[PDB]
Amino acid sequence: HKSEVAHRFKDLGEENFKALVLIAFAQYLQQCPFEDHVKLVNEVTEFAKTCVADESAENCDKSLHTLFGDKLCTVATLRETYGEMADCCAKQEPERNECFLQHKDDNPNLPRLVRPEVDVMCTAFHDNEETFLKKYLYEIARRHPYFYAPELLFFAKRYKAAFTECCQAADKAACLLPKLDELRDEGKASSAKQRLKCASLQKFGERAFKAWAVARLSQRFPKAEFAEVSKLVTDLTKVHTECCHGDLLECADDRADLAKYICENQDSISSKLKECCEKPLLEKSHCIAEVENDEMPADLPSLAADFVESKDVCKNYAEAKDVFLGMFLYEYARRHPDYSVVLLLRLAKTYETTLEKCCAAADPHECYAKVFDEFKPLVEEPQNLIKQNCELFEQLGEYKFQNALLVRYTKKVPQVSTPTLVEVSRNLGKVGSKCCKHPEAKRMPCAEDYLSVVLNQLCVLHEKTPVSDRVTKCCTESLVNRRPCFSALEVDETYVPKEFNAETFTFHADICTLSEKERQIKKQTALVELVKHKPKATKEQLKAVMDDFAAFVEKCCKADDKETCFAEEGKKLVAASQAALG
Ligand SMILES: CCCCCCCCCCCCCC(=O)O
Ligand SMILES: CCCCCCCCCCCCCC(=O)O
Ligand SMILES: CCCCCCCCCCCCCC(=O)O
Repeated sequence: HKSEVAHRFKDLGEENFKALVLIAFAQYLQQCPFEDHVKLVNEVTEFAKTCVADESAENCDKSLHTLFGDKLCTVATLRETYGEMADCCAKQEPERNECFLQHKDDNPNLPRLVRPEVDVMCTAFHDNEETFLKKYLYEIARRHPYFYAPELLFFAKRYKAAFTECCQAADKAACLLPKLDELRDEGKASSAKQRLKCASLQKFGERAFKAWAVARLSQRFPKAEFAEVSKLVTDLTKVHTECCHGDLLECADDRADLAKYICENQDSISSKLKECCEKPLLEKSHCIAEVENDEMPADLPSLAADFVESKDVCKNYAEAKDVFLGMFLYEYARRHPDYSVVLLLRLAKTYETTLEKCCAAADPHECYAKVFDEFKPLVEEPQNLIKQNCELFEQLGEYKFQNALLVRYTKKVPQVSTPTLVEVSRNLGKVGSKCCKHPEAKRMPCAEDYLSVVLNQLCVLHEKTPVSDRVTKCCTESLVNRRPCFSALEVDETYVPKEFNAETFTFHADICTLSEKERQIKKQTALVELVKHKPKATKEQLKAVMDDFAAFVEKCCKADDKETCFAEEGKKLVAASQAALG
């Protein structure tokens, strides 16, 4: 239309438009205070209303990109505050937009957002919901300048719903703090998952990216024909490519274009899209990305005929290797929503390797007649890890499961930092409690999804402060080999026990006072150090010290003198332990 502002304003609606403009400037003027942004928003919003009344009104025909940069260049202190960013303004439009993109600061130096008291939060929420939510919306977005704006908005609406429900409850903190934790974790995960898409594309290329998409969409839309899955994969890959480049309007337009093609082609795609396809422009593409897997056709044969038994396997393969392999991924994927995408990819690569070797062999048909047998152990490996970890988790609770893991991994990579070991072991543990809750059918997809985040966070930390080549090996390997790489780590026999540190195994009565969280953390911190000082300590020995420590803590927490107790019982416990371990 003549006016991009007016058209966006109309299908977004005033409220969404204003939130979106606020997020958009916050991510670029990360050092301007909230009031300045509220001022920008009001000005852009007034102007937008001008174009809605009259598409022909002044400057209404300019692109949003132009209007956005004009506004940015309008900021008084732009130069004093942002230096080089101000130079973008000297450029003509196409170049200016690309220049602004380059000068977002990724890790802006602001203090951490501290969670205030439930009482002070609810009071603020009550006293002025808008400023309360928009200011925190501003704070978050200036700290996460690459977080997709509409996804940040979808989160903010969930925070809104949390306060609404909890600030008028009964035990506010009881209701609210668990929701805030969930929101925070979820949001951290979505951010890491977004950066992971772009980096994986960069490091591993379009072909790998598309392979991944074939598998996933095939599971999602098993009724769609390969041709339609492959059209979707091509467009999906284009979308991510544009989005990783980082221009928000272009990302949003590409995302919206894909959703409406999908919505216009439901019958060729999935029977599940009705609800998503009736949602407004803003939530449509997001609804589709999360839609339940559709039911598979039911009368599906067996891959043997097309992929093993058929003469023409090598002919069909040679004629279009990636298409053939992609048809193979397709057919296996739609039959197996129960697998993780990465396993499907292992199978595809195994099938590929076999064909490479077999179509150049004396007798191809005999050569690959048994390729399906090679899939068995690949499949069975994650399935057995699930059963073993989930059984253990059913014996031990979550927390004693986290302890099991902590003893497990400290022995494998005892060089890793204690905090990193505690953190990662606690995270792996949640993955357990969560995914083990599902029936067998949804466990691997579950594990894959959350393992990608935990394992990515681990490699991110380790890449910034390397410590074990092995850890670094698993982190840099293909995303398909990553979890198996970590799984294949064993006990570090190279390791020289950490020398005894008295203070490390000293406790005070404040432990009786910490929250449940920080008490676990301090116990688990000590548990790691225990395994670090005595690495060859046995499972039976370890429990004996753990039961003593537990008793120790209970005793000195109940005593008419806690502190004195922690000190004297404390020396007893330690000496007794230093002896129990040979
Ligand atoms: C002029 C200020 C720029 C404001 C940018 C807000 C527009 C964002 C629209 C996002 C629409 C979502 C599309 C989608 O993800 O499917
Ligand atoms: C982690 C999900 C956050 C939403 C993604 C933000 C940017 C979207 C670009 C690609 C959108 C297509 C998503 C997909 O269906 O794979
Ligand atoms: C050599 C001194 C050993 C005593 C200090 C080690 C304490 C280990 C902490 C055990 C924590 C397990 C969790 C729990 O007790 O519930």
